[PDB]
Amino acid sequence: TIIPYYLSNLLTNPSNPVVFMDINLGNNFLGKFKFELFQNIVPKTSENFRQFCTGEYKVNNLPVGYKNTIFHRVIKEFMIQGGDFINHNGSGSLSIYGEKFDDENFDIKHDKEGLLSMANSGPNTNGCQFFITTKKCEWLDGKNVVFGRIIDNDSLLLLKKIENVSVTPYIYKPKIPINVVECGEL
Repeated sequence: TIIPYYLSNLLTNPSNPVVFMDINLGNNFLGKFKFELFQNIVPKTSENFRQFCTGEYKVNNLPVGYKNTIFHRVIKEFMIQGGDFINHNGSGSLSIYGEKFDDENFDIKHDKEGLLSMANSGPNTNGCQFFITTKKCEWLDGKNVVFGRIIDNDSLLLLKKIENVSVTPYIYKPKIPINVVECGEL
């Protein structure tokens, strides 16, 4: 059919929210992540993520979000994670429900690549850090909550590019910083 696909035609659930993050390798553009948040099934956490993308929050009545953040952990063949606007090293934690919150559920499976999941430190530790599966990691079904997914093949290529960035041997931190310059909602 000769026709531009609308934002909905790319989602699994047309009524679902869509955000994005602009990625720059060090200082140069790399691509744009287009994530579909699962508000339908995971409305509690789903909102927590969207909130940080657009900048709907305050820390001492100030603006808080995923902007100017980075991906502090890139593990090839496994996943990339970041979104620690608090410390920027993988320590900070916060949410639109305090500084942590319960695991809404584990209905969604880490069956494929490109899934957004909540990086926690034990059960019910969902904070502001998220990770994007780069390969299916079933064994996480029950430990982490899948609350989103990339929607197009361009977000998939960017994910692969990042996954390959050279990192520091044991900590897995990218040598040439991978930062989220801009982000919001589509």
